[PDB]
Amino acid sequence: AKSYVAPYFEKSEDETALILKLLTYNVLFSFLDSRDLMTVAGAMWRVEFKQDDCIMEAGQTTCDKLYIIQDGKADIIKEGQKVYLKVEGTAVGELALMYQTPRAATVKVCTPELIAWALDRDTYRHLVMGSAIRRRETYIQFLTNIPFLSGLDNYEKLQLADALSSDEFEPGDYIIRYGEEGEWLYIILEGSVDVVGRDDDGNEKHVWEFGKGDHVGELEFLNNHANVADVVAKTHVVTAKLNRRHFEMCLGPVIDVLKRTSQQPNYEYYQSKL
Ligand SMILES: Nc1ncnc2c1ncn2[C@@H]1O[C@@H]2COP(=O)(O)O[C@H]2[C@H]1O
Ligand SMILES: O=c1[nH]cnc2c1ncn2[C@@H]1O[C@H](CO)[C@@H](O)[C@H]1O
Repeated sequence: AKSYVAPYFEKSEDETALILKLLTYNVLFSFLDSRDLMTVAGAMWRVEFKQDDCIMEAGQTTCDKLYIIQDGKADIIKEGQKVYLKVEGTAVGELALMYQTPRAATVKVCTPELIAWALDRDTYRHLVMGSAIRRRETYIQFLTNIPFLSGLDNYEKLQLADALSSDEFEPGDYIIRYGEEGEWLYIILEGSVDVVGRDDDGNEKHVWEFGKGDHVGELEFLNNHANVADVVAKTHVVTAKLNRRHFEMCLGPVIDVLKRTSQQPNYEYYQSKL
């Protein structure tokens, strides 16, 4: 991990800046610092495809690159059926580079053009991958039991795991602080928490108690406002958190469920804050 020298491929400073924006939202790069992000972007090169081009084909064994889509879209096709639609900013060909397997599916361009940014297997495995498989596999056992994640398919739960990181809190620790910017959605894996808002007069007000499998922090993501309450650990608590920049990338399919949840009777407090 230390002595690996990535290739550098010629590109303009505009292309590098465009790449960095992509790496910012795609979860494969969630935990890279500035320098490794700069080096990963140096190690990438632009490719182009036409409609119906197969960027890769199920069962192939030369698998020495993944791609990050800048523009256009691609179908993911297993056993002849389209199973998944890959859109701008997402990755294709990452599974074979992570698990050293043949391509799990055909990837076929379904827009007139597709522009994507390619990355070789060695630079990914060495600079990017890190503990992604250990991280995926530690979280997935929990994730399949989180109720609001039921609308994420299996591929999407493992993708969310690429962007999660965990924390331990002690009784009385502030996980979320009232009036500050919401930056993390927390999934509770062990313990209990209190939601503490304020009334009109500004007094502390107990709102709700949440536990294992619950989620907090997403209200400020949905409707772009300051934290409406504290969230305080009642017990020794353990959480996985998702950064705001990965919110839509990872939770797109259950966003409508989070909005439904925010109109339930236990968000009456939050309801009257507008
Ligand atoms: N269920 C799936 N959902 C979304 N994308 C998939 C799925 N299966 C395969 N793919 C994508 O298709 C790619 C085909 O090659 P890879 O297996 O290297 O990496 C794969 C993923 O990028
Ligand atoms: O009325 C509420 N009911 C239930 N949970 C709430 C309510 N208001 C806020 N939170 C929780 O506390 C976080 C900090 O603002 C919110 O993002 C939400 O998860």
